[PDB]
Amino acid sequence: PFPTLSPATIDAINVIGQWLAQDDFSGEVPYQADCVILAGNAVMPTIDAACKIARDQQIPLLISGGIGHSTTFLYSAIAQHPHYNTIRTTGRAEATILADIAHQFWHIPHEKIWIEDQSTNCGENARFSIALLNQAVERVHTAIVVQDPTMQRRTMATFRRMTGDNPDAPRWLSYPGFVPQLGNNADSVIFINQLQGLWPVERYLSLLTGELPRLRDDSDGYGPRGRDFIVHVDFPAEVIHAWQTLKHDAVLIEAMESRSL
Repeated sequence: PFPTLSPATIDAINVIGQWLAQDDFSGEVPYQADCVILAGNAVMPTIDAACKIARDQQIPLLISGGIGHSTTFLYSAIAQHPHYNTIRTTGRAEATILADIAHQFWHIPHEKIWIEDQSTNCGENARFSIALLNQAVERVHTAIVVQDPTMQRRTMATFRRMTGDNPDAPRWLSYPGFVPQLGNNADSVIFINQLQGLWPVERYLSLLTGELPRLRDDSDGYGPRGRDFIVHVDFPAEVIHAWQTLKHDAVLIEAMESRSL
């Protein structure tokens, strides 16, 4: 089992988790939109959040994802799901599989599901979703973007690199579905969110820690001073402290490097 961690380290992980999940830019604008965009991922609570909104608001659901890094995770996440195991996986694009959940299980009509099944990474999820939105029949002014909580911040900064946005009137709203939180229990670390289908802690920590150098606006990052894939990200001082706390935690490094991430 994944080892127990110091309270300081738990706190730090939770600070960075919160920041990656919670979009500051759009603050707390109500989630009333013209379309919901589900970026390809494997986190079933997130995927269900997208379907639930499109269902409840009776708006179009645009599902974006072809084949890339998260595809085989999605395949596994379907196969272990107590209801969605009936959906065929191997060899299909992400968005095709996710449309089966939307239609077969959430009863969203075909005419309300738009499938973008060719993107191979975050930049293409966003670029290709924008391309499809720009072809719109009924013009889209506001869209809710639903992504794995660890990659939410990157994804919103990718969309915003492409179109810009207005802080007084955000066109891109952010709803990963939940704010991931860890805690110690019985000689191990567990999620405190009472949700099925979450990453193994080791995988969540690999993702969470993989995002930070991408977000960091230096020559090695995805920002304007690096690859120029995303807008400049300003790191809060609390997040920097949290990231240093992780980098200095020997128990944590040992756990993360001796295991499957």
